[PDB]
Amino acid sequence: EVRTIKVFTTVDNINLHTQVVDMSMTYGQQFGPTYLDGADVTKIKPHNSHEGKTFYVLPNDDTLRVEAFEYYHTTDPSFLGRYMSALNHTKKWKYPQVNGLTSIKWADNNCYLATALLTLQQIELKFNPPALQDAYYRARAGEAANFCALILAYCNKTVGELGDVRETMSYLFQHANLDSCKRVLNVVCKTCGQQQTTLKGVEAVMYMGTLSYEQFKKGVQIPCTCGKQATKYLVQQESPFVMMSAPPAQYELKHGTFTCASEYTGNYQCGHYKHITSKETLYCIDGALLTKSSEYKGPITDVFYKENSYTTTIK
Ligand SMILES: O=Cc1ccc(O)cc1
Ligand SMILES: [Cl-]
Ligand SMILES: [Cl-]
Ligand SMILES: [Cl-]
Ligand SMILES: [Cl-]
Ligand SMILES: [Cl-]
Ligand SMILES: [Cl-]
Ligand SMILES: [Cl-]
Ligand SMILES: [Cl-]
Ligand SMILES: [K+]
Ligand SMILES: [K+]
Ligand SMILES: [Zn+2]
Repeated sequence: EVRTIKVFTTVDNINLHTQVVDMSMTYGQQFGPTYLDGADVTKIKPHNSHEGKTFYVLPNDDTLRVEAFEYYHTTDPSFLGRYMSALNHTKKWKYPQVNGLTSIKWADNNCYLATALLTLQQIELKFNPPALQDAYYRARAGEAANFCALILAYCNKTVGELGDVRETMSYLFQHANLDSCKRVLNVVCKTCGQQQTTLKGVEAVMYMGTLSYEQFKKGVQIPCTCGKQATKYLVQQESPFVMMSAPPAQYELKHGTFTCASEYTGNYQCGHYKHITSKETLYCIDGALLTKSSEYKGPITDVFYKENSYTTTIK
């Protein structure tokens, strides 16, 4: 007897594709790699309980290729497997509301993700892939498992791998509309003179070398190709926020002078991130953990600042 059930395949979990599957063959024999809300059913034969459910598959016809690219903005053939493999884990994570923000209870070295997710909720940023727009909306309401799985997939990180917040923010910014952001810098060398540079997009909102936005406006010392020390300072800035990053160092965070910041304790390959947010006082969010203080000092590695338009007075 040949038995069949009706199921739906998908790449974006919105547009469904009707399939009648033979229950005597695995999903893999019929669709290739097949996933049920994260679980790999490629080697499973259809159950009766599967009738009417949706399965993710690879984009193995033109319709699915277009649906997949329009939704995810990637054509990495390995994305689906990485996304599903992460989602199996992030579905089991907990997403507490901490001081009104969606956080992540610690698991699987996910501190860098919690700090990034907390940061996102405090800066103005619109994602370009509908997949991130949709999942981020749900993350803000507290159901962040799909968003975290997507971030892991876009960043090419596996669950358990310790990521870097700055790197993660860079990936997130690459998938956001920052076309309006503009930065103008001046570099002054006593030997070589002045050199002005204009940066746009992601490069206009990220800096590596100093944590202080004020010091960046005043001027920072950097090597010149002639061997001497040159001074670089901020000429103009058009963006809704800036990110200042630096190798972890003892740094003093003052209430009201910044938006939020990343603290990193440990060494290059192994450590722990914490998040500091400046509200009515200074709150330190460490996954599900929350403490408060009037002053904060610790190994800070990223600081976020609000911005709209800045123009130097340095002549
Ligand atoms: O390219 C991303 C992608 C995501 C889910 C799929 O089912 C297939 C492709
Ligand atoms: Cl089976
Ligand atoms: Cl709350
Ligand atoms: Cl968005
Ligand atoms: Cl969730
Ligand atoms: Cl990383
Ligand atoms: Cl994008
Ligand atoms: Cl950009
Ligand atoms: Cl600020
Ligand atoms: K962009
Ligand atoms: K662009
Ligand atoms: Zn020089």
